[PDB]
Amino acid sequence: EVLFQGPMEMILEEKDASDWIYRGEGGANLVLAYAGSSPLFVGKVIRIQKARRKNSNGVVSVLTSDEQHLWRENNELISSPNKEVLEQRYVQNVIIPLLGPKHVDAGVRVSVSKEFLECVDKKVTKQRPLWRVNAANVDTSHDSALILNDHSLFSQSGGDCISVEIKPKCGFLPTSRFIGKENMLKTSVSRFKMHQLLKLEYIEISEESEYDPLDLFSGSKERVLEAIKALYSTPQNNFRVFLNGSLILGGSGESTGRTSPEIGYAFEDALKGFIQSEDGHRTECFLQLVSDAVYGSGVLDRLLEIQKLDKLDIEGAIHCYYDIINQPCPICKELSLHALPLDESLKIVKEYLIAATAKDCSIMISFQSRNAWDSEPSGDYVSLKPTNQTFDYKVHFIDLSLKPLKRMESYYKLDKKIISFYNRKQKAE
Ligand SMILES: Nc1ncnc2c1ncn2[C@@H]1O[C@H](COP(=O)(O)OP(=O)(O)O)[C@@H](O)[C@H]1O
Ligand SMILES: O=c1c(O)cccc2cc(O)c(O)c(O)c12
Ligand SMILES: [Mg+2]
Ligand SMILES: [Zn+2]
Repeated sequence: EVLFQGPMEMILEEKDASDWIYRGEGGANLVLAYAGSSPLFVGKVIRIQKARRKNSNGVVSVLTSDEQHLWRENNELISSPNKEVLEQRYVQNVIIPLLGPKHVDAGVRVSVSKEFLECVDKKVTKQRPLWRVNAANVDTSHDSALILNDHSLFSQSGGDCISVEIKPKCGFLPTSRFIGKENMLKTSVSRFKMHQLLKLEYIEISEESEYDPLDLFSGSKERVLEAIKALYSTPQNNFRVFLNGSLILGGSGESTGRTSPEIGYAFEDALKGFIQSEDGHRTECFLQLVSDAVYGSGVLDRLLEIQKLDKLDIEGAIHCYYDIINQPCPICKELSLHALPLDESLKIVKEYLIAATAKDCSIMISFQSRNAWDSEPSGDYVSLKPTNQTFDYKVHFIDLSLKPLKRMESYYKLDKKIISFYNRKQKAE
C-alpha cells in the first residue's frame, strides 16, 4: 500500500502539444488528431477555439441577457461558465433529445495551459489555408478544450480505414406565407442552388456544383446515389474522403475544385487494397458503398425534421427577432406576427436557431472491410455484390454548435442578397 495524490483535473502542458497534428478547421474551431502513444487519447481529436482578431460589469460574458432568456428552459445550459461547457450542454440537453444518442456522443472537457495553446498555434500555422491565418488564430486566453472520438477511424492494424465527410446543407423548400410575391423562386429552387451563383460572383468557388440537397434528402435510393456522384464530381467543401485519417479527396480547412481526370486517377489508385476491383472500376464501387450506407443508415430522415423547425422562413422569423430585442421593426414600414404573445415570438426564434444547427452540421461515415484479418463483425454493414465484399460502418454527426442570437440579422441580409441576385441573373433571359 502506497499513498496516491487526490483526484485532480487533467491540464495539458507544453510537452503534450507535440502529440497532436493538424486535421482541419472551419469558421470557429481548429481540430487536431492525436499522434501520440497514450491509451487515453489513441483515436481521439481535440477541438480548440479560434479567436477572430461582455455584460454590465466589464467582466466577459458567455451568453448575452437576451440569450439567457431565449434558452432559459434548461437552467444548466444558461449557467455555463465557458463555451466548452455550453457546447456539451447544448448537445446533451437540446440536440440529443431530438436526434437520439446513437449517432451523437458529446465530448469530454479538458484543461489546457497558455504555452500549450502557443505551441499548437505555432505548430499548425504552416498547414492552415492562408485566408484562414489572415482572419483568425488560436484563442490562447482560454483554458479549456473538448476531446472527441476521431470519427475518421473505425477502431479506437491489418487493413486501411476509409471514411467520408458530407456537409449536406438544407434539404427542403420553404412554404411560408411570409415569403413575398417578388421572392417566389424561393419556393421552387433550393437555397443551395441559388447560393452557388452568389459564391461565383465573389470568387469563392470556381464552378457551379452538381450537388442538389433535395436529391440526398429525398428518400429515393436512386436520387441519393446521384447526389453522392455529384459530390464526388464537385466536392467544394461538401465532400471529403480520408485514408487512415489523412485526406485523399477534397479541401483541407477549405473548399476545393472539380475532380479532374488526373485527380480521379490518383483517387482510383488510392482505393487499391480497400475495394477489390480491377483498375478503373474501384471508384464506381466506392460511391455505391457510400450511397448504400447513407440510405441504409436512415440518419437523414430525423435530421430533416430538425431543419424543418424553421417553419416561417427567415422572412417571417426576423420580425419575431425584433420583438425579442425590444426594437422597432425595420422590415415593416403587419399586425400579425407582431401581435403574438412574447412566449410564442421567443419559441419561433429559438426553433429557428436549432434548425440552423441542423442545416450547418456534417456527417462522418467510417468503414471497416471484413477482408482485414483483425476486423470484427457488427450489425451495421453494407454488402457490395459486384465485389463480393462486406463493409461495416459507423455514422456520427459533427459540428452541432449553438448559434448566436445576433446572427439572425446576418441570416436575413444574406438571404435578401441571395434571392435578389438570383432574381436579377434570371431576368437576363
Ligand atoms: N470528431 C471528429 N472526428 C474526426 N474529424 C473531425 C471531428 N470533428 C471535426 N473534424 C474535422 O475537422 C474539421 C473542422 O471541424 P468543425 O467542428 O466543423 O469546425 P468549425 O466548428 O469551425 O466548423 C471538420 O470539417 C472535420 O474534417
Ligand atoms: O460555406 C459555408 C456555407 O456555405 C454555409 C454555412 C456555414 C459555413 C460555416 C463554416 O464554418 C464554413 O467554413 C463554411 O464554408 C460555411
Ligand atoms: Mg464545420
Ligand atoms: Zn416587422
